[PDB]
Amino acid sequence: DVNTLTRFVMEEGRKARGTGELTQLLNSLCTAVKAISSAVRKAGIAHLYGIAGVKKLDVLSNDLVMNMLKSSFATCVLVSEEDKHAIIVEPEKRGKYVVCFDPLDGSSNIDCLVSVGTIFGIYRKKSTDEPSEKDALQPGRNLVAAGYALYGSATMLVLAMDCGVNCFMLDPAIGEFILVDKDVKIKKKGKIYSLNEGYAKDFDPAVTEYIQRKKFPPDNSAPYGARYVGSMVADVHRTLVYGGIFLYPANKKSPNGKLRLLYECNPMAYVMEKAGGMATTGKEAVLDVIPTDIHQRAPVILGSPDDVLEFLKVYEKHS
Amino acid sequence: DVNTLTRFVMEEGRKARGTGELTQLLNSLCTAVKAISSAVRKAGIAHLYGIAGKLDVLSNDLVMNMLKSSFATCVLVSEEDKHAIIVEPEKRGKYVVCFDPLDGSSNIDCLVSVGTIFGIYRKKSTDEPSEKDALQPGRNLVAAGYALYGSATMLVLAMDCGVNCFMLDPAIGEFILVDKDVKIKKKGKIYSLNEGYAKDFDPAVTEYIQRKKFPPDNSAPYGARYVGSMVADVHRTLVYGGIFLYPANKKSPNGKLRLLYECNPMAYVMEKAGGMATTGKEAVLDVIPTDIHQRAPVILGSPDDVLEFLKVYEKHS
Amino acid sequence: DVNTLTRFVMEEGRKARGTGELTQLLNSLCTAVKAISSAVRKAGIAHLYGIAGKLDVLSNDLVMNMLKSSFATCVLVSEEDKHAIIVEPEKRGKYVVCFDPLDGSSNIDCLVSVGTIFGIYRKKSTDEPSEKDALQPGRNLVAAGYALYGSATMLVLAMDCGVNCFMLDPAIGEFILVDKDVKIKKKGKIYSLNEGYAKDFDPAVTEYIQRKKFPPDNSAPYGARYVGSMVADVHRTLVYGGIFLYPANKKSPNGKLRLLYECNPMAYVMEKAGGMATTGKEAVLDVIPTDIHQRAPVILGSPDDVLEFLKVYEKHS
Amino acid sequence: DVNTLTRFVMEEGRKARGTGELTQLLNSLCTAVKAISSAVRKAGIAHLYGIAGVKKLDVLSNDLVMNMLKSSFATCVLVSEEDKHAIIVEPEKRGKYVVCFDPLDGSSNIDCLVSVGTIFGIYRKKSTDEPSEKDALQPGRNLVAAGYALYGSATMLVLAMDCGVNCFMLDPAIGEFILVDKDVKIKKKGKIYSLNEGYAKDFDPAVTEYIQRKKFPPDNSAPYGARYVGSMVADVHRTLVYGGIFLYPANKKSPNGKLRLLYECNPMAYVMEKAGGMATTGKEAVLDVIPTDIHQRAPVILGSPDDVLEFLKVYEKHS
Ligand SMILES: O=C(Nc1ncc(Br)s1)NS(=O)(=O)c1csc2ccccc12
Ligand SMILES: O=C(Nc1ncc(Br)s1)NS(=O)(=O)c1csc2ccccc12
Ligand SMILES: O=C(Nc1ncc(Br)s1)NS(=O)(=O)c1csc2ccccc12
Ligand SMILES: O=C(Nc1ncc(Br)s1)NS(=O)(=O)c1csc2ccccc12
Repeated sequence: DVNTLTRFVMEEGRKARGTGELTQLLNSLCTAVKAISSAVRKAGIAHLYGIAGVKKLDVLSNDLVMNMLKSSFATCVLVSEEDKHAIIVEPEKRGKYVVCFDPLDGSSNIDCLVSVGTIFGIYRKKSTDEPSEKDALQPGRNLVAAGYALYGSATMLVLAMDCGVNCFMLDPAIGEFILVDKDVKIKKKGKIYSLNEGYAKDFDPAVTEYIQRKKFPPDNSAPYGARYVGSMVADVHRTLVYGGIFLYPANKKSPNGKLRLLYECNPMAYVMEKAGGMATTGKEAVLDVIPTDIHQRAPVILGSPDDVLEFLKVYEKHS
Repeated sequence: DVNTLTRFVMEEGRKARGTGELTQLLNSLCTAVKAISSAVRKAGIAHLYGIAGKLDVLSNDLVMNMLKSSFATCVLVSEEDKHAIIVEPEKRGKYVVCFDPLDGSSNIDCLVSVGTIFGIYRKKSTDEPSEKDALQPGRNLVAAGYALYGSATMLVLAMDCGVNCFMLDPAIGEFILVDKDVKIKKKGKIYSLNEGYAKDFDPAVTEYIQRKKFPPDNSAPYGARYVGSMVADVHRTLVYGGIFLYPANKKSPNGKLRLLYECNPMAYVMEKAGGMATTGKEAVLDVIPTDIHQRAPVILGSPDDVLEFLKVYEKHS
Repeated sequence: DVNTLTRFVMEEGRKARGTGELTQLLNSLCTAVKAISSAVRKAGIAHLYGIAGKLDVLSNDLVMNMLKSSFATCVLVSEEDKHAIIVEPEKRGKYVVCFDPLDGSSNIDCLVSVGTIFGIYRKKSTDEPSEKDALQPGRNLVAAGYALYGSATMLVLAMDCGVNCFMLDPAIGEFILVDKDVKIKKKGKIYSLNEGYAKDFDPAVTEYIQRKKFPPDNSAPYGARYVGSMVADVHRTLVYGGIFLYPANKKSPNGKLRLLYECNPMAYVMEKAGGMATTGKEAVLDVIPTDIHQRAPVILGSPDDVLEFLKVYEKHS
Repeated sequence: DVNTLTRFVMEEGRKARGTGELTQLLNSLCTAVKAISSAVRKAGIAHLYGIAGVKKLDVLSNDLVMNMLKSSFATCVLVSEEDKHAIIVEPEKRGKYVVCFDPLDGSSNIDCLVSVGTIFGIYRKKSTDEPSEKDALQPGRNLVAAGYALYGSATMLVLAMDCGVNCFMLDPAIGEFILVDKDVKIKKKGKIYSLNEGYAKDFDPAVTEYIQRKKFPPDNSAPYGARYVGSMVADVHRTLVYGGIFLYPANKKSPNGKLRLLYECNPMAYVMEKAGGMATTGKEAVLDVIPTDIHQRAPVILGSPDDVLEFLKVYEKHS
């Protein structure tokens, strides 16, 4: 039987007898994602180039997510890559969830039409205090749902919850996210490694040795292939689909890495763990880091568990 | 003034007082590309999954049928077809087209960018049309380019007048001219290759990549990007500058990419944009092919980067 | 604040603390309507005409399959099906839906506006569901409305909270709330019927129409409009006011339009918008049906217009 | 073999060894029609209603046709329902054709989502004078091409030339007009009449009798059906497809009718004649009226020849 994202979530919600607020949030998020997809694919660009005689994509994407979530009546605190401070939803619109998101990840290189994406993580507000930026400082372990929209060769929404990870393809003919992969699990071990090797001169010695083993295996196994889109959503999604390992690790110049914990590392860590994968900073699971700043950075190494465990073996060798 | 692909080509064609055949070919190709884009973005996927109760093959059929019915072609070479396709006599025209209808589709399971690559030749021999008509060096190309099905769909068209970039507006199904007479940066800051073959690299590639990571002149190291889909990687090289490499390795001793419908079209785009494209030993466009699916090593991109690689290549004889 | 169909319905349902079954129903039907709109606008027609080398039946399949799989329905009555469809046991919910999946499609050859009409009832007994559950008077309707596939696609939804109009935005596949809690004009200036059947008119219809063309009170004559597709004509009546008639005559004592999935949903929309809908003898919503495909006369629209017609009808006993 | 509008016109042009200017014009007009269709179907309406936190359609349609034709390098004089004076294309953009068009016919009732359309008629400039409004004052007999786009349940472009009338369906998934009905001809006699009978009180006596014969045939044969969308392009297209008669006739209050000769009546008259139908004012062929004002009105009666002849017989009975 055919299934859609909204029908799927409604069915899960009715099973669990939830109030519907999470369903309202996710449906609102999906409307935003469809509007982002339409703009990213450049519908209406003819009008910008004078066919009859405004916002940058990252600003528009942020406004779409912000406005659809504010008006969902399901959220109270919103953290965006785009905004220095947490956004507090006005009282008459307040609901129970905190949402951290990157509305258009990878858009810095969108001039070359690289895949881009939207990343989100949804938390339940934990106290009855007046909503504040502190409501977003939860460890990823507290996530209620997380995932990403990938605006690639097609548009796909990957949604992770306690019930697992499910993948929905946007059918642009009808504007519906169609369930096409149910309860997906990552391969126990992959054959692809993904990181920016151009910065090898700055690598931590453990990263240098680990990548060297992928290219020059000590036994007679085949060396790993390399892929690095440079857009986190594309690279993580390939890691999910094909297995393997993705790294944006710490080094001496960047002791906490470069990617943002709240709306890049944690949601992808959560997707990976719900798919049977792993996500580490090198020192601990990404989902166990307790944040102190909504824009703080974190190292991240994630993907197939055998690959992440092997990296942890090499990392500990240099510790 | 706004411009579209078809209007651009008609205006160029009328200035040169051509017969119109190339315009008919390219307009037919653009129709196929729009249908490929629609399928790649999964329009109608709900019907496959039961709402009412093969992509590379479809892409090949769209290009083949649209090019056959244009009356502008006589010989068609596709990555999907073991032998050259000979257009039936009543539909025969003067052009030969080599193409990859959906380049990179082996990894489309992960929604990697994909694309269509094409190169267009005038039939040069007066013999009955056959597979040998597609065996001309890339230097003979009349037009070449690619459609990139990325975050948006863009058609890059290279001709003697230069390189022009057209964005597909899906709201109206029109390719809009957005970048005119494009030129690649003289030198870039990104290198692109599958470093997983580092064990098999010849010493020239090994040294060149080492120079990118550990620059001898204390300059900033290059960043690395490798999508693994040639159209995406080459299009980034065009837009941002830098260098793309797919050298030979033990699995691919004559290289991996196909000369006729991957290396030559991209090499032609690069050269028309003021860039370079070499096998290491010679310009890609000077290779005289003997087999329609033969492979070639390729290094291409910004001229200062390709020249720097060639200096390293010369150091190793 | 922007609003969409699914979000609007979820919010009403949560206020009323409903179980969610009606929302699952309406969301599934919306998915079907978007697939119907896409096919009606001929998306993909190039493939039927050979680029790579039924509509009313497809529409029925879309509605049937989305409602069956909604887990919200148990009995489905369609203009397309001789008997009621009984939803298979594991998929059963409490609602009965009568619908016309592509009303007006007999004239779709000329691209006349077409539409989907629906009315939703609660199951009548806890017995095994059967066709008898569809034999309720329109007064029992829980929700009703229509999608109009016109110059744009619009879904009109009537419930106890009133009538709301949602425009399909094809760029994102979302129904946008654009007209809230609509009320029809008290009196219009347009009458709508097939005057080609004047020879068969009941004398009251003849007299009423004469008053529209030759007003006794020296007011302006009404304009005439008759698309011949019920959804288009009824939607114009809602938006602009006036009167729509498909009345009984001596040859068709019960009219031509179907009571369960044409007249009742439109009468319910009309009454929720402050208009009226009569057979001439009684309110459409008060007819108790005995056959799921039975016909009904219908006169509907602005209250002053319908009351004026009813006064003429009473004049002729 | 599949055929599209642009491919069809290129092939006719190459056969006849034309210069290509008419093809550039028609291709430019097609681009405008696709943009009008997208706006008429309300693509992007979510943005007007606040999804992220402007012109009327008839104004936008006029700007689209005007700008695409100006920039086609194929035109010198443009007459539009929207503009009091003819537009004279600036010298650097001038071509040889004069175009009269109604960019969005029927839009007065678009609030109720009635079918609307674009009507066009194309003339060759006849004089060697500097271009002026006078170049648009040619009788419809001089038309080089004419037709219309109907934005109905689907979008269709009907194109009439000397080779006949051809119908192209817009496939929105790919933005191409697909040839679906070749060399179309109207029925010799139909069963539907089309006019606003609400104004019967003001009818010319000939119109009153003809309509009386349709509803009460003297031979007791079956009456005609009635249809009147009130949007000229919708009513005329149904007349072409199903046969019958469409009337917007003269009366004493409107002795020249109300529809406009240059960009409504002539193009529809030209399509009808190329399809083997008829189009009369009552007194003369629509295509033979020599206009003196670019916005002058004409009565029009058109459709199946046997139906138009019967109207003309009744019209003459009433001298
Ligand atoms: O949505 C609902 N209930 C509904 N009742 C009627 C309709 Br219709 S949906 N609950 S929830 O929003 O909390 C929710 C959405 S997924 C999920 C998974 C586990 C637990 C709860 C949830
Ligand atoms: O298209 C035409 N002629 C036309 N006449 C009327 C119309 Br309308 S198009 N010629 S061509 O096909 O050879 C062509 C297409 S780009 C280009 C660039 C250089 C030389 C020739 C060409
Ligand atoms: O949908 C729900 N409740 C929901 N809970 C959570 C989510 Br999320 S939706 N109830 S209902 O289906 O009966 C319904 C839909 S409109 C309407 C109007 C009046 C009464 C009931 C209804
Ligand atoms: O377009 C062309 N010639 C072309 N050359 C190359 C290409 Br490619 S098209 N001629 S025309 O514009 O005058 C034209 C368009 S339909 C038609 C019908 C009859 C006579 C002329 C025409």
